[PDB]
Amino acid sequence: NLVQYIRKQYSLQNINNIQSLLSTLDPFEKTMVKSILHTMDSSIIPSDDELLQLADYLFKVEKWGYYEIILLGNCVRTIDYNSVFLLTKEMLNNYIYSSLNKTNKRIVTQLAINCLILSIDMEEFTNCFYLIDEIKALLDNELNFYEQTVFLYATGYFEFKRWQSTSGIEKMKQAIQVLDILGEDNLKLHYTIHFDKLINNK
Amino acid sequence: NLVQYIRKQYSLQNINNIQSLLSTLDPFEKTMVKSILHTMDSSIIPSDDELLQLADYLFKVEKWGYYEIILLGNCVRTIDYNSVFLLTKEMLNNYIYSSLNKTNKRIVTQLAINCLILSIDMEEFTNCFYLIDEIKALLDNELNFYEQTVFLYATGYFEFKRWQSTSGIEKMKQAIQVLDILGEDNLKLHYTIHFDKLINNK
Repeated sequence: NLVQYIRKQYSLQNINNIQSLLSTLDPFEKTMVKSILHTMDSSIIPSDDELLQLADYLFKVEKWGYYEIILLGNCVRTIDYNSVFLLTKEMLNNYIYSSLNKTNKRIVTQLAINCLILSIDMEEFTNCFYLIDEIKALLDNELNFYEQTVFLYATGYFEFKRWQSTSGIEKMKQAIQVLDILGEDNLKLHYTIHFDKLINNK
Repeated sequence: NLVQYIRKQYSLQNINNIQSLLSTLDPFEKTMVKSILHTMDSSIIPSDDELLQLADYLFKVEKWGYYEIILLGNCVRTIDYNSVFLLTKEMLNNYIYSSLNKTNKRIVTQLAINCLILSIDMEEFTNCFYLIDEIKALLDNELNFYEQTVFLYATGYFEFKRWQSTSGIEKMKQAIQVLDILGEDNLKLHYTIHFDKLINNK
């Protein structure tokens, strides 16, 4: 109920089914939804005013809980990048977590990695350096192998787009191999095509 | 405080430091501690009476929370196997979890896998078949890559000890490769030596 019907229908790729929830929610959950459909139907756009309002809310949030983290993470590619990076930078320093429930640590790590991928896309390499050290501390002495695999690919992506280095190639191919070994075919194929485009477009 | 000083001192291998807590606790946390030191000092043995009392408590536990799961998991190799398997079988069917906090799902999965490794050790192959299907359901449509890697090695271990099959060899070597790729050197080396003994002793 929380966000289950979100990703449940995202599994089936039924656009018109949670598009049905434009008319329950709040305005922030309404924009979080709209930016998700921007990935499905590339013309369902949350325009700036509803994005600037959620971004302003997150800017004055003092403590980041599950509510704020899921809201930001779902709109990392619709809120303007300059705000997303600052909000990510603030979420990293103010997310609520103790040692029983580390669920907030996971999705914060997944968010920081997704923002790192976006930072590589925008060629914000100074911001990539910051996020790389923040993610390594989130992963260190933890057993978050999924985030470690995505972070390894993102590290190779950063090293490739910046230098076309052989080392960045190997990191990306090693992360794909982890997904291959663990039977994660859908993730492996999406990361393979992303890798194919990188080398086959230069 | 909960179990931090347990694994914190376990990182430093300081035996005499949480051995200091035999004289805070309850009798169940006292036996959970004692069986942990049985891995360090192989003569610090929790004798049967304190093990049968915790095992009896877990047998009548109606709902398995973080308390019961951590108690069983730390004594899977000191409580008699016949009880450990039945308790694992009951924990799988009665562990408390909802969709925000899936921490109980993780350590239940890690427990079931550790009991699977012990079941392979005891040549309880009928019990291995049961645990394999239970772990696959716990992992399915989840992103628990660490448990997936350990479960893959355990699957290859089961297939090797039962048939010395080439397929079991590959699964174990692939799980070691995941640990190698993700920089998990300590886990990779422990799993490598375990793998070395399997093939170099037949």
